[PDB]
Amino acid sequence: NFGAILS
Amino acid sequence: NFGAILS
Amino acid sequence: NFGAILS
Amino acid sequence: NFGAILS
Amino acid sequence: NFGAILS
Amino acid sequence: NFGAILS
Amino acid sequence: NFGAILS
Amino acid sequence: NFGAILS
Repeated sequence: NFGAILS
Repeated sequence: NFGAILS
Repeated sequence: NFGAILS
Repeated sequence: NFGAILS
Repeated sequence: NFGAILS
Repeated sequence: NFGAILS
Repeated sequence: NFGAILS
Repeated sequence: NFGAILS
């Protein structure tokens, strides 16, 4: 389970 | 704005 | 299960 | 605005 | 379940 | 408005 | 506004 | 459960 958010 | 979810 | 949103 | 879902 | 909402 | 639901 | 829900 | 909200 891996989550990544770029902004 | 870029979002990515891996599972 | 992979989800990606670009904006 | 571009969205893509892979499963 | 995958759900996405963009305004 | 853009709305999408996958299940 | 960007909203996303995964489950 | 994965949930994300961006304004």
